[PDB]
Amino acid sequence: SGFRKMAFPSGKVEGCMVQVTCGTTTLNGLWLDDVVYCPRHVICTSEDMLNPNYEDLLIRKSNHNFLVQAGNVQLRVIGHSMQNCVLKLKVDTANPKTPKYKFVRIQPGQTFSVLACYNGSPSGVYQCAMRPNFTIKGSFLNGSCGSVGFNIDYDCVSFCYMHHMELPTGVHAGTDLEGNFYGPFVDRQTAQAAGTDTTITVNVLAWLYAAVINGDRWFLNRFTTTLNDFNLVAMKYNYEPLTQDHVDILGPLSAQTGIAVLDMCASLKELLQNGMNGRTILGSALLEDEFTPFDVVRQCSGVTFQ
Amino acid sequence: SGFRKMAFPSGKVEGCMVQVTCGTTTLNGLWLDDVVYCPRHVICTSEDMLNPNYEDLLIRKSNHNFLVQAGNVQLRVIGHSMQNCVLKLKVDTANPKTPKYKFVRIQPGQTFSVLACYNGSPSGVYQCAMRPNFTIKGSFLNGSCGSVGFNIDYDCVSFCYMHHMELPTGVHAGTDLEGNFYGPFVDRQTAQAAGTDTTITVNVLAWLYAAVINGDRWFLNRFTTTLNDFNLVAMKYNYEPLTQDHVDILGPLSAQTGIAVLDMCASLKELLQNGMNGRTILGSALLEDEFTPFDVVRQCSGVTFQ
Ligand SMILES: *[C@H](O)[C@H](C[C@@H]1CCNC1=O)NC(=O)[C@H](Cc1ccccc1)NC(=O)[C@@H](NC(=O)OCc1ccccc1)[C@@H](C)OC(C)(C)C
Ligand SMILES: *[C@H](O)[C@H](C[C@@H]1CCNC1=O)NC(=O)[C@H](Cc1ccccc1)NC(=O)[C@@H](NC(=O)OCc1ccccc1)[C@@H](C)OC(C)(C)C
Repeated sequence: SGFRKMAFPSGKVEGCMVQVTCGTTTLNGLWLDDVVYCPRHVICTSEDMLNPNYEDLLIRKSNHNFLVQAGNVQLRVIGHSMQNCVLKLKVDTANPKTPKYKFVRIQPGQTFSVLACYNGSPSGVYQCAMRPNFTIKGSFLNGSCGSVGFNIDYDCVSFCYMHHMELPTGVHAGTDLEGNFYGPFVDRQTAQAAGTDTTITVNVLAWLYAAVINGDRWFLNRFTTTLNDFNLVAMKYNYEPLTQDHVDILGPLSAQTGIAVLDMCASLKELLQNGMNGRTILGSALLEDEFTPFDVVRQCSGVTFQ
Repeated sequence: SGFRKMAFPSGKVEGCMVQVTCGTTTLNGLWLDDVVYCPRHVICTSEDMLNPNYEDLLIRKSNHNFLVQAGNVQLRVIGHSMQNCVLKLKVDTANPKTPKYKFVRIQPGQTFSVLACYNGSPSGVYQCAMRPNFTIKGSFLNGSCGSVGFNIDYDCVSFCYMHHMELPTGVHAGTDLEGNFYGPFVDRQTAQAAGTDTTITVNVLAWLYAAVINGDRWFLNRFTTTLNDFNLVAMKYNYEPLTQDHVDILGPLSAQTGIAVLDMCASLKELLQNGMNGRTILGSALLEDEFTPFDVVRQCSGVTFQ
């Protein structure tokens, strides 16, 4: 037993991280088959970033201006192209460590593991969630751009995130691996509004089922509620509206535990209206929303990969 | 910026995980050079575990009774031996994926990454701390025994923990890689007292420096205190006594931030006497103690490995 914020094993992704240098800028790239993917702002100077014309800036660059280093190994760049906000550098060597992979665009409220990297070398791994406002709350220093987020299905790595920027707040923004930003953000250094975030209600309920499964329980009340009634409480507290689809998704956890979803919402309702009284749940004094229902099923099922 | 509970990249350890089967019992082993390490209770039946005589039970076993499977690959066992609470199975093939490694016995309050595994296959990775009472608070289901904890120094993996058991509480106990339990625990299924845990004061202070570095600050007060005065407050609140050694260890963080350690203790004192008023620090409503001072320096330094 026990319940932890758990990241996927990162070995399959470590084998794909490379270093990309263009002039003065060095960041991380993702090497799959004979293509290296990286943020297109690798071609910007410190001045270019306030208002870059990426097409015009890219035209000044040739294949030999992109230095791609894999460990100490040295890739020859033989073509380059921009796709949305990512550059694709064609190299003359296919990555022998390429895992079975896919590119996916995840939905807000979903989770994924981040392999934070500097100079092409992995530094650490952590889990998080795509916020309803399409930011993530990560740990990214200077040089971390091009670090990727991902999920693993047994053998197959689904890449879903590439890091591009930090906002004047400490939250982070980036793209899918086709280069389309999550959310309204653009890759220039100008003020950018994330907008109101909300709490992922279906994830909080899944965590409450995780808590019940691990013996923590004081919160299980006595009450029940309705979907429309609970949703009134959700809006007062900036929670995402709970749908029937969310109820169906929680159907494995409701049946393993024997607790109806709307009963659990009545518990959550009282949590939101009364606080925690200085108690804790699964070792937290806050309501946790970065575990999906599938994260919980996985966690207490022992699903492995590789 | 940002600050996250971050695990080491696990690729070097993934390459060492194997499956060990003895009769009915299957668990994980750690394959380094031509030796596989695993918990010795792999030789126990469900009945043996209430009161095992490990020497007598081991005598009934021969090399061919240990089935070691590496992925699908098949290792020949050519010797076996007990060292404290671990078995060492000599195999006829050295692991080609063996990293530079060391076996270390960590101190309470230190941290390490756990690669949780089932049937020899990695499932997830998370960070934690050796509690002052020599337990860990992990996520371990049936079959997870033999999963290992570790730290990485650039190239070198320092293995420090192997999982053996859960206690009737949801906390976890295990050994170093020489088979000596952390804490007073034994490998039999009988009631076992963990004893009072305490909070790792030097780790909480490091986290408060992490918070200050990341803009979170409302807690920085006005007061100062003395080492003896603060230590009076530590005991009332089950905190480990702060030593001068702890003060010296916090010397990088005090100088980066410009805040004297005893000033930070005065802040922590007021936190302990007044609560959080429903505020949060680095996204937590509790005082976090599973980051070491070096975890913080690393985290906001961008140190990489491999
Ligand atoms: C790449 O390695 C690096 C990682 C970030 C640095 C620290 N944490 C990170 O995640 N990213 C950057 O430096 C990018 C570079 C860039 C982006 C777009 C075009 C050209 C170059 N920039 C940022 O992360 C800035 N974020 C940003 O521009 O947000 C919009 C903005 C900027 C300025 C004022 C208002 C709004 C970061 C470094 O700047 C802030 C947001 C102040 C942290
Ligand atoms: C190995 O894969 C497995 C992992 C644990 C199962 C669930 N979470 C885990 O971490 N471990 C075990 O099953 C070991 C097996 C064993 C241990 C010693 C000798 C022989 C076999 N046992 C345990 O984890 C038990 N813990 C335990 O015995 O603690 C002492 C005790 C036992 C009974 C009553 C009082 C005290 C677990 C499974 O049992 C409890 C503690 C009730 C959770």
